Amino acid sequence: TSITDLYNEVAKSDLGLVKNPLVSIIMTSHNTAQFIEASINSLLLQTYKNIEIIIVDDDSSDNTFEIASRIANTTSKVRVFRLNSNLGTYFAKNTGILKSKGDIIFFQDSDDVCHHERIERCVNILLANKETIAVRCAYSRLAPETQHIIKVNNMDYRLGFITLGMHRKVFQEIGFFNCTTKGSDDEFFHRIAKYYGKEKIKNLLLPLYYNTMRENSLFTDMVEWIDNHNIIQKMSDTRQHYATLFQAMHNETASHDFKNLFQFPRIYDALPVPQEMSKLSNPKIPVYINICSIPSRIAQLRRIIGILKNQCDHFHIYLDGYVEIPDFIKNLGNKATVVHCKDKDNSIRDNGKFILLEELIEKNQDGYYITCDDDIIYPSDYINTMIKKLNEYDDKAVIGLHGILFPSADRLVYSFYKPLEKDKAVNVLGTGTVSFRVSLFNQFSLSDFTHSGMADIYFSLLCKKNNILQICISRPANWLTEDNRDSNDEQQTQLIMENGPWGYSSIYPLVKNHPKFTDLIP
Ligand SMILES: O=c1ccn([C@@H]2O[C@H](COP(=O)(O)OP(=O)(O)O)[C@@H](O)[C@H]2O)c(=O)[nH]1
Ligand SMILES: O=c1ccn([C@@H]2O[C@H](COP(=O)(O)OP(=O)(O)O)[C@@H](O)[C@H]2O)c(=O)[nH]1
Ligand SMILES: [Mn+2]
Ligand SMILES: [Mn+2]
Ligand code: NA
Ligand code: NA
Ligand code: NA
Repeated sequence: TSITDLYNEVAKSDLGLVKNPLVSIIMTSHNTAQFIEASINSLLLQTYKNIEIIIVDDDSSDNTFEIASRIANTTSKVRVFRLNSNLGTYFAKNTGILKSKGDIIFFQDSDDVCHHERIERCVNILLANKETIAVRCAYSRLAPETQHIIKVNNMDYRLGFITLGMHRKVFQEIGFFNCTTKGSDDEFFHRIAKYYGKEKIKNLLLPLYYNTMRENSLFTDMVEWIDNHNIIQKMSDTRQHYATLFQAMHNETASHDFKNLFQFPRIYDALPVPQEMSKLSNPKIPVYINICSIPSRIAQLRRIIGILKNQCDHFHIYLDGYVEIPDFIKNLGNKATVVHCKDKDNSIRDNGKFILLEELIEKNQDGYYITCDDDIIYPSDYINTMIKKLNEYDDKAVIGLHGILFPSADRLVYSFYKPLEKDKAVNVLGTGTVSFRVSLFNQFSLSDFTHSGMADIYFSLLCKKNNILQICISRPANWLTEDNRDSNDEQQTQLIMENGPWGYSSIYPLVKNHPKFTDLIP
């Protein structure tokens, strides 16, 4: 049995052909450069014309993202994004959902292809009854050399989870995919069934999706080969433990609670799983995000709070000159400490990013201390990637994106929105992009930041006087981006020149004395 027999099966059936909302197909990729163009091509060939194709590359080390970026330049139907650390297909999926604009959401993996009528037929079945919330069709495993069918538990094709399509409102009503490495398509399907009722999912029993069979893929811990055209598929022990867990959770949790249990972005495991099942950063100390904001940027601050609010344990928000506290701030509740300054005479401006740091050190409380600015668009993977990078240096250094190397025309600037191919030590980090572990510092007085408006310089001096390196970390182009939206260096100079030495002369002693720091310099 071959892919041709599957196509013959579809051509004998009129299911879904008699009838246009925008459909978003979400694709994730991890080191699939050999396959991804054929995958995308099968989607561009859909008979259903009103599509967009959303690609999220999960930090591939091959040139997968180069290829996807090229294709996006050949057609406006394809939009591509890259995560700056490996977080797993469900994190990448959820990121793609946030980027998507369609009213109806389908999926396709970057190593597969599908039938040119998959979206048309599934959409028409989905929309046949207004009570239907989702649809799915059948898949087959295909040997990529011969395109012969690999039967799964004695069936040429069977209903799957990758073939699900559903109304966009599902994610706002029941939350997002659980951010594991595997098994969460099964959980999400059962979450839909639990919340909406299993009859509100329609099955289209046609072989319209073709799963490539390849070594070391996610599902191969389930596979027993019987012969060249037959496998048995059975949950592994860790997969079964996860299923037993989420099945109990579905029975123990009110269905209107799913939305809160499975928020996205996130940094902590929603369900307890072993390390093989999660790539989340799962910090073992709290995460503290600190931000200052002026009222001209209230629209930017809304977007920032919305993307960051579930990437931390607690906000410190210094509102400088806002008249009233925005609803999106008050809705944080006691998750935020809001300092509201009304008199510009009392304002400390950007020094407000470091109010909490003094409090934590005074209380001997540790944490990941994050400083942000209200004119930057932060990505969904931001905090997970930053903590992973701190951990890569055993939390011994400060990291950031916006970096400056001194010897003002001779300064080298590593703008946070431009690419950087490897980590590099620098002299000053922009404090809208900094992350570090609090307990690097055993004493700190914010009053030492005498003048406002120069927090990057003062923070750099705090690092230098404590023999702490500042690392400008690698990232793709536009991982972060600016949204300034239309919103006298005499003290800086005096402070810079009075606090020599700079350049590589302040860096090289630190770099030379620790084997994990050696590649940070030419
Ligand atoms: O860390 C990872 C591993 C996999 N994938 C993607 O997740 C999808 C499903 O993985 P796979 O093809 O291995 O699944 P299987 O064929 O085993 O069901 C594919 O687009 C993979 O490239 C990903 O984004 N991140
Ligand atoms: O009077 C001011 C000026 C700036 N800021 C905040 O300080 C940070 C840095 O401001 P800006 O983006 O203007 O600095 P730049 O990026 O130009 O160095 C931002 O979060 C601003 O909201 C503030 O609270 N008060
Ligand atoms: Mn696959
Ligand atoms: Mn700025
Ligand atoms: Na590779
Ligand atoms: Na199941
Ligand atoms: Na983890």
